[PDB]
Amino acid sequence: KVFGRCELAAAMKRHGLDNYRGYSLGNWVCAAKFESNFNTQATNRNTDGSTDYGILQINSRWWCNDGRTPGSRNLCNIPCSALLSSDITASVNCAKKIVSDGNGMNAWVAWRNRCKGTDVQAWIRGCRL
Ligand SMILES: [Cl-]
Ligand code: NA
Repeated sequence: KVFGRCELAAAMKRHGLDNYRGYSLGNWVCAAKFESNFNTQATNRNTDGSTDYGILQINSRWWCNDGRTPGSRNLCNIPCSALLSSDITASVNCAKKIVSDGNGMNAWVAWRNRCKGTDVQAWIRGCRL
């Protein structure tokens, strides 16, 4: 599923992301835009053999199992395919775990390089929230 900007905002708000660990809604929408272009089906393979999955590009090295990343962990306890679903519940739940692990949203490279320090509120502006 390819979300609209406001549609995803509303979805993330419903799932408890707005102000989660101090990060306003705009930060999550911004990260999703640059990580996956709002496409729940986005996959990208990394040099190390791991793959990033879904709307927030969560990595199979630590967070989910895809049966092809040797010596990896599954800290979200889910198959990585579950992060590609049109329902973002699994991705949200797992992202909450990642952002709590000490490094905040810095775990998302696109957030650090393209959202952090920017007017992220602009990503939810005009939405009925
Ligand atoms: Cl933080
Ligand atoms: Na894994």
